[PDB]
Amino acid sequence: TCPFYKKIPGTGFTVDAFQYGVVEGCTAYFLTHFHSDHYAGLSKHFTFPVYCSEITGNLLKNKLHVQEQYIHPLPLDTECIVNGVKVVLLDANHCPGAVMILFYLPNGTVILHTGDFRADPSMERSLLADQKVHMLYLDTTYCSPEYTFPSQQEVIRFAINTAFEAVTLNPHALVVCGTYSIGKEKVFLAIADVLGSKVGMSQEKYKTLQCLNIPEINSLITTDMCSSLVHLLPMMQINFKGLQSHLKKCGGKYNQILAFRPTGWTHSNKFTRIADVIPQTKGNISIYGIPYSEHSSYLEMKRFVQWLKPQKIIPTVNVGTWKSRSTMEKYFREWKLEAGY
Ligand code: NI
Repeated sequence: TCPFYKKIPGTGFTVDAFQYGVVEGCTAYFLTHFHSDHYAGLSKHFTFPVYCSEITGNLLKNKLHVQEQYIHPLPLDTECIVNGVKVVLLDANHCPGAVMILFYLPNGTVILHTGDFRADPSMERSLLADQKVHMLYLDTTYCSPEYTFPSQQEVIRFAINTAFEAVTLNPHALVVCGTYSIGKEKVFLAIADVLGSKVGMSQEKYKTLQCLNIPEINSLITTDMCSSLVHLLPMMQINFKGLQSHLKKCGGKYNQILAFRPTGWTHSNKFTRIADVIPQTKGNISIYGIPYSEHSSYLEMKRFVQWLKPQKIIPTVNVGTWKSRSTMEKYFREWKLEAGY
């Protein structure tokens, strides 16, 4: 049974609600992004209307085989009428194709559902500038002040400088980057660009990247592993055993691996600055955990909410424990008292 924080009142609509069977009263199912916790339940046998971005619709058709007649892509930043209700899709600054959804209810209420997002001051100059929001359905993944991490730009600067140094010292080093979902593609694209290489990967991952509308992608990636000195591997293989096993397969081309594991937040962010980050090393293998986040930091979240001044907030993450719920409610009241809304 579908929980309340996935239903949009006063509509026939649900958000990221595909794992509950046929939801009573649902005339259109929205999908904010192509991450498995959110699409859980979709397949080629789904027969209700799915509303989403163009890039999410390419993934639904090619990766999950949803039939074309049930896929309804909408452009971004454009007022659209769905089943008699005005909606707008906005870029979420999460993974490729990820959106927030603005719903303009028949009774005059305006609802924003953030999906998963990384808040940014640029969102203060989207179509959000123009009107009031009554209810905010908020991605609260990192809603606590202990959750600090650098800008994506600082993280990428570290990765490129680290990879370029290593390979210039040793032209026989291979660089490996872990992946398990879409998102964070700048990690492996920026490293391959500084090294003058395409990124090599499995047929299954190449297919996924081909659905993402990235400019000049055919110039940036390949399935010919022999031609590339940046390889992608499943995140589960990014360990000393997996990396040893990969280096064996490379036919004596390489004598060293430098690997990256993009994570979200980890508790080493409480102590160590990005610039001071060091790897774990065994022999000719070194692994860097880098804190590349596609969710808001606490401070980014706080800024966005204090600017938007919503009348009510409904969290969509960390909702399963009383302690998490109580913590989040306390921060929402602080933010409201501090800003005066
Ligand atoms: Ni996500």
